[PDB]
Amino acid sequence: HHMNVVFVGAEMAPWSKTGGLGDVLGGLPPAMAANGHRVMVISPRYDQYKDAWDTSVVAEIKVADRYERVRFFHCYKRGVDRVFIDHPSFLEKKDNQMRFSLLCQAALEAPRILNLNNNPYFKGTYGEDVVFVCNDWHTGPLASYLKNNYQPNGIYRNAKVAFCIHNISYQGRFAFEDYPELNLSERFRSSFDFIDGYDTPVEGRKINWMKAGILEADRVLTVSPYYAEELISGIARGCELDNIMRLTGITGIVNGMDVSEWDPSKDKYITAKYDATTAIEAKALNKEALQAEAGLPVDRKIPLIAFIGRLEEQKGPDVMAAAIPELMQEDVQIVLLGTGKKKFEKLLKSMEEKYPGKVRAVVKFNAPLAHLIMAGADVLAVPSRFEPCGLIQLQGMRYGTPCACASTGGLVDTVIEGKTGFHMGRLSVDCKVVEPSDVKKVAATLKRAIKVVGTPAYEEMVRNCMNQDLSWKGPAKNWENVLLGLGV
Repeated sequence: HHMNVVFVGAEMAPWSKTGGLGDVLGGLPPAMAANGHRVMVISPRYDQYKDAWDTSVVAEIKVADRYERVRFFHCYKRGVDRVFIDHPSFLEKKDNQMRFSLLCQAALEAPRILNLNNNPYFKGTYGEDVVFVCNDWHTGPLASYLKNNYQPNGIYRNAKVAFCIHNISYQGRFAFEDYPELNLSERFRSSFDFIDGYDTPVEGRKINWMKAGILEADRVLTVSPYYAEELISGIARGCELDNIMRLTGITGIVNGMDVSEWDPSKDKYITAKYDATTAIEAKALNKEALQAEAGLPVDRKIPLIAFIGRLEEQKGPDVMAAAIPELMQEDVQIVLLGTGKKKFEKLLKSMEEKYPGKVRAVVKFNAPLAHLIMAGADVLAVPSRFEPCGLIQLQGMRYGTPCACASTGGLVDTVIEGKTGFHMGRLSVDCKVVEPSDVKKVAATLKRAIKVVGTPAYEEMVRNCMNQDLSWKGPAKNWENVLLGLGV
């Protein structure tokens, strides 16, 4: 009931973040520290972090053949031992495999070779009764290293690794010849061993870090229970793949969210701040600011739909694009915000040119415009092909923006029909195609949604979205339970 938890990952908010990996390692650890657990978080050191200080400790790392010197940097924040791994590989201005062999390996050193006394309830070295939590493919090998170098020599013999899937898209697939360079024994190859692109003209044998992580761990997790059930069922498409393997007993837990970065009553990028009681009036003001900034007609009576996402197949921008003409029979505005694959940037931009004064694609990275979007939109459209958990819909609800979303993964868990958003049904997993029947669903659900905007019932929805606890308090008790089931 009083465990040492060590999280490892390639990202760590606020220091580093791109997807929901950063977010999770930002907020979940402290929430577990608040519950009376000693909690560390190791991730690389990509820049010279102001708040992070040199601890003078060093291990030397066996990667390929090059012996490598890493420095440990520290930072005790929100009841959390936050540890960064220093090396010129990370400090940048195939090589990716060396970088993260570094991370995995170092992470195995920090629980033993560091004196951390900052905590009023725990002292000195973390020890060897550790629960490791590995996040994404970048830390897949950790369990293997631990079995390779520590458990035969009688170290960490009680320990347990849990492995968490944040997104099945990126698996760490490497040429199989490169295996030796992990300096892991032969008994662990078969865990990495992978047939990529089966029965397609680019079928090739590969080393797969995510697969290693999953097979070698004592407990496998992902970021949503429905998605767990999607994976256990073999709906498991990473888009540019099928199934991976026969997954089993995977446990899903819905992510919380950084409720301080995203907080309509304190946000500083938006025109009007608010809570549930003042949301209707303030969102109207944000909506008119937003119309102004997007060069669309400024009018609060026009319902405004927003898409915000990486322009990748996963998030269905092509499906979003296809539905615009249908939606354009209605009196609505659409604002899209994302970057990625240019054939998509090209699609949305063509959509702006065809319907000016009605559609605005902002292909650009713009954190501040995203808050404004979130505060001013009436509906957020999330036509995803797959969605492990999602952050966008959580962010929406936090800002009282209900979500019209595809019925997959985390969206099924977090978005309730008629209470906090509208389900479109499940879209075709066949990423390359845009099924016309899917285009039909998306437009239909968006027509329902906007037809509700303005009615009193819509305002209840807004209130519903804003009354939810979307912090980590609730999810952290779910994690705690899973980690306690692990014996140690």
